[PDB]
Amino acid sequence: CTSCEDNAPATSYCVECSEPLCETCVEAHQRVKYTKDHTVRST
Amino acid sequence: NQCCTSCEDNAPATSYCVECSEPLCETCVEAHQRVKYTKDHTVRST
Ligand SMILES: [Zn+2]
Ligand SMILES: [Zn+2]
Ligand SMILES: [Zn+2]
Ligand SMILES: [Zn+2]
Repeated sequence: CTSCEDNAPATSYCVECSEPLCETCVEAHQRVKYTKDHTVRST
Repeated sequence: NQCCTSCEDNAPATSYCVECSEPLCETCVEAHQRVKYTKDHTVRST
């Protein structure tokens, strides 16, 4: 995950951002209005 | 005094974001920091 510095494994991928995300950053992605409608897929 | 209206938690706003022009609760502030689009927003404690 390169959206945080928790050195956490990416367990998801956002299509629009083309970014792997950890579970914490997925939850943040869903809470922020600009990103809440992004297509986030489990990896 | 104010609720955060950027989530449905009916949580107290402790901050405001200049770029969003929105009061934010602690959970929303933390989320703001973890999303690349909002990470550099000017979030000010109230
Ligand atoms: Zn992360
Ligand atoms: Zn995204
Ligand atoms: Zn909130
Ligand atoms: Zn903002």
